[PDB]
Amino acid sequence: HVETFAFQAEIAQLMSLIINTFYSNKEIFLRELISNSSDALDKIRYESLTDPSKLDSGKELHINLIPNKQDRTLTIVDTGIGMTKADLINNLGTIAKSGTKAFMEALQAGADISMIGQFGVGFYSAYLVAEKVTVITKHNDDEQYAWESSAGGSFTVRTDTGEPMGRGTKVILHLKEDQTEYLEERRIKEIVKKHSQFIGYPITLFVE
Amino acid sequence: HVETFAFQAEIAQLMSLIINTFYSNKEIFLRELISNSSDALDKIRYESLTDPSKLDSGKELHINLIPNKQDRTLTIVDTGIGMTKADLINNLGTIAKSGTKAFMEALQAGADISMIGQFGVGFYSAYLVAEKVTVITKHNDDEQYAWESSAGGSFTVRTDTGEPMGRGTKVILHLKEDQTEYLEERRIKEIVKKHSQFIGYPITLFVE
Ligand SMILES: COC(=O)c1c(-c2ccno2)n[nH]c1C
Ligand SMILES: COC(=O)c1c(-c2ccno2)n[nH]c1C
Ligand SMILES: [Mg+2]
Ligand SMILES: [Mg+2]
Repeated sequence: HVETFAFQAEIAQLMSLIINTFYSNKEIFLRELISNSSDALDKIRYESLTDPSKLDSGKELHINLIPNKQDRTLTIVDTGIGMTKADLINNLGTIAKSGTKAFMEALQAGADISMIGQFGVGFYSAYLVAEKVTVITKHNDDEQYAWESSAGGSFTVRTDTGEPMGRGTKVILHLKEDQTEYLEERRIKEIVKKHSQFIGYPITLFVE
Repeated sequence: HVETFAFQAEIAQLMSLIINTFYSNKEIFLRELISNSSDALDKIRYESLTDPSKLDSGKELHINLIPNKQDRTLTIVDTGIGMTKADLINNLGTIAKSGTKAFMEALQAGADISMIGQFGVGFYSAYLVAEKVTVITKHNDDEQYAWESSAGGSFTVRTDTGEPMGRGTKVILHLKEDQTEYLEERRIKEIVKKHSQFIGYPITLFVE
């Protein structure tokens, strides 16, 4: 059964600015997501140093970029640390609140949207290119969840019955109609090269 | 009683390159250290969301830059999550090993030293400006430690009998003789402005 939650007003605010503002340099969504994955692989790797059994849900620490033209999706998968239900519903909301206010103040000082990751709310750049985002995630301590928002002030969470994923986070981008350049192999390659060349984990770009 | 440890060969290697290479843009040591603190405050803040008693060792999450001309030291203090003894001796060594190899490969491709933080070995940029580094640190789960290295292949760790610090990390830079510009108020201000303007925690610069 699906639970529907309201975003705190400040996150709603941020998701609308990202959606409504004219800002043509949308491609940074991809370095933000890949950074987010890089951060989650670091946390699982570190944890596993003092508790090797934390890697029983999978030994490989890696990033996969999967485009799907027929579904119009670009999916970013990592086998990072994952998100618990509390993360999805309470924790990330709390943190994103003060990063949003800083990111908000910064813009009314002449910062721009590409700097969104310095404020720990990188994830929301997904709304530059996606009309809907679905996040499948599995943490060691909790069940597998599906989270979802087309923005407009609310999100849902359900327990996920799909393919079990071991441990990590899949971020599925349902791309806006004018944004299908990010399904193209040479375009994704160009962005990873330009913005993500030094990520400490293999990034595999799947072909269609 | 003081325990002396050898750095793994790869870290020794990196500490010598940093020390021996001609590279005039030394001021980035400060953004790397302040980033490291920012990362440690984030981890304590997050932990405390699911366990408020983690903040009993101190509620304030903040960065202090303290210069001392008579001691020739610049100290960076945070009240972040801290380092356990295992961190100091085993854990950070393990992580710094593969970040060093990537940072090493990157340079023999025309990357430069300012990019050291993308490889998770930012901390070692301290050796651009300091002949000796001392790190006092307190984690919730362990005792207070003093760690220390003038490089040359070894470091020491002892339990620290000094002023108890609550929780966090003080990084004390014993500056090389030609590097005292970083004791000057207007110089530190210039670097924080230039490289660290958007840190999510108050950074207080102490005067002498
Ligand atoms: C994986 O998605 C996220 O990172 C996320 C966030 C988030 C990440 C950073 N700030 O918020 N909130 N809610 C979700 C599902
Ligand atoms: C606070 O000092 C450090 O961050 C550190 C490190 C370190 C940080 C990042 N890589 O290594 N190793 N050993 C020490 C004492
Ligand atoms: Mg919210
Ligand atoms: Mg070592």
